[PDB]
Amino acid sequence: PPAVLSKSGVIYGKDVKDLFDYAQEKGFAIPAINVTSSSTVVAALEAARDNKAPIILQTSQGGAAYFAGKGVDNKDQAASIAGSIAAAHYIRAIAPTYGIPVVLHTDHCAKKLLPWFDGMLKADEEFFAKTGTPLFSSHMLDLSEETDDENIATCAKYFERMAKMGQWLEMEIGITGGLYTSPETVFAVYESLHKISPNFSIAAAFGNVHNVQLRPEILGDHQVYAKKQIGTDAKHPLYLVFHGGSGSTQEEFNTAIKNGVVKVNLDTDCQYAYLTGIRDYVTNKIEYLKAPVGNPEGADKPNKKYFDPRVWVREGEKTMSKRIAEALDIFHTKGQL
Amino acid sequence: PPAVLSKSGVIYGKDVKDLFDYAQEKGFAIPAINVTSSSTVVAALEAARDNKAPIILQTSQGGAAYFAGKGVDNKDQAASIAGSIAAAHYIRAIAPTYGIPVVLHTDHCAKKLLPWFDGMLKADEEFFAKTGTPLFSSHMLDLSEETDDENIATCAKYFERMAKMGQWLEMEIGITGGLYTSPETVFAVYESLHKISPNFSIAAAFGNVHQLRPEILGDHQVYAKKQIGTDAKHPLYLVFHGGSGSTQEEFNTAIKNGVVKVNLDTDCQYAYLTGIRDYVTNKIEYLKAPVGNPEGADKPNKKYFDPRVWVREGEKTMSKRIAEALDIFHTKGQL
Ligand SMILES: O=C[C@H](O)COP(=O)(O)O
Ligand SMILES: [Zn+2]
Ligand SMILES: [Zn+2]
Repeated sequence: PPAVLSKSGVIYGKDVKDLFDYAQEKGFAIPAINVTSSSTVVAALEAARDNKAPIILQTSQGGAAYFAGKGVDNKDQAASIAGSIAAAHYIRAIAPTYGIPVVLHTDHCAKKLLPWFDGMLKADEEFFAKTGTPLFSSHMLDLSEETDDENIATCAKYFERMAKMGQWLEMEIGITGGLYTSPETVFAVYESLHKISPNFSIAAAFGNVHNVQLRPEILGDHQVYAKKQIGTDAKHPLYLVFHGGSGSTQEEFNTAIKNGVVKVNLDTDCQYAYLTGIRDYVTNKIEYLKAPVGNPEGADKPNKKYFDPRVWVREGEKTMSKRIAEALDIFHTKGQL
Repeated sequence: PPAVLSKSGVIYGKDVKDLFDYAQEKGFAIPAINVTSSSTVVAALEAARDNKAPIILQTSQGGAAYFAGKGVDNKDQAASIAGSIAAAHYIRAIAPTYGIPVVLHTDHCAKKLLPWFDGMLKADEEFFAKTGTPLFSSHMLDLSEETDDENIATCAKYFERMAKMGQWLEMEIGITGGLYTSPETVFAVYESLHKISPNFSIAAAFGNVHQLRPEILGDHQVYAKKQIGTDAKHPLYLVFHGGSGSTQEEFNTAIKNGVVKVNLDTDCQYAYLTGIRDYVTNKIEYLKAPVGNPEGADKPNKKYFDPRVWVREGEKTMSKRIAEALDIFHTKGQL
């Protein structure tokens, strides 16, 4: 067990790596939950603390923009940069309060959206200039719609800006430049990035879209390739990330983790869960009228105790946390702290 | 006009004062909203911007705790401290990009709740130690239930720790002694606090339990003029608590007498509910995950159940209601 398992709050640099290394070692993966509000942040932080598990909390470009407010325009990425950095502050401030270690990350960033990645890494650098630590734990680039050789050229240039602050980077690659992704194209990315820093993870195409069936076994192939191309004893010389894995079998997850996946993304199954408990507050339908709670007093009995947001929102957090709990069990992440 | 009405973000020290002076000068009160989540902060921060008016975002003891989480133990004020600091930072970071000047306040803190006020203050001064600004812009102390002597004294003791960081202090005073609140007892507050720093606000008891006699605020003002001899018809910064529900002309009489912030909570809580409750209308496309209307049970609810769509409805309704109230307070359009 490294330092991280006993840490509290968001984590950075080597610590991130330790965690992932640990993850591979004991054979669990860590859920990365998308968050859109302080409330949803809480929901997940609480789940992780209640289940003695570390957690990755990420914000997508939309998510980030929501942290900002849906009323700020995004014509130049302003909303996601503002939002993203405010979320990073809030997350940083509260995370320590739960007993666990947290990885603050950002989801899918394509070429089209590179401005956002600029803004965020702008802050990272100046935060590092003040604290000795970046704002976010990691960041992601999704340039899989471009060409493999371009794709890693943009990851490279970025990843050497990033390595100055020991930041982690995750990049996704698919079947385009020069079906599923070849053990070779994976090794190509590791070959061009590992020279810089070891703080990188890969999202490969393997029958998981975000006709084409899921083949987690391919991830094993990616490992046995680099293993041989480096001549290491290391079973898992790659840090692998599972996108769109929602609703798969338990043994699909198994083969993916045993094949060294350390991070599964959860997003829309949490969204539904969040709504689920707040929606069940349609059971206080007539109590959702301003001053008159029909049940006991027609129009002369106040219902501030029914419509206080800290009663019904909380009901939604509870059901979101519960579904995150299910996931911490499934990925063997529960009880590793 | 001073520097404040140009700036964007959260304000501190002298700039908080400048703001309040203008308030009483041009005859408007700035709405103090109680937020409980990034979401509600948005509603407030946006309705302010859209109406080209500044705003006060406040956090109550229970709302602060809600910003940390209802699952974090609060026996020791733990949850209210952490939540406050985290909300502080969030509002700090996001407020800029909304283009308004914002005062970062904490609501009613009673005697038994002083541990909370302690923790915030520690953080405050430790922030000041790194930035030459505190974390929070302003703070509140509700000690009304105590005897008025012990009220003013305890406000003093904290005020001076607080004045070292140019921080503002609001205090509540009632009918406890040591019926409405006397001009004298309010002046006693002034006489005791102006000795440390002029950065202090007063909520006084005038038939607003938590019927209305707003004219009494004036008496508090006339009186104090006498007792210091100054031209100024507004020697005091007064706060209107329990405002949700009074007539427009009550609010008007209250501004006359020099109130510069009107606390709003429960009408926003309902305003925020409204739009989300009105998603009792799409309940058949939000009861499953797949079962849509326009097809048996093989469709995508994802764009209906996404919280980004349905909490935005609520923030909108709350934003509207914040709008109404910043109009009636004649604060809409001072930028
Ligand atoms: O701080 C004072 C409270 O916010 C009063 O407002 P309310 O009348 O909305 O409860
Ligand atoms: Zn992807
Ligand atoms: Zn009060």
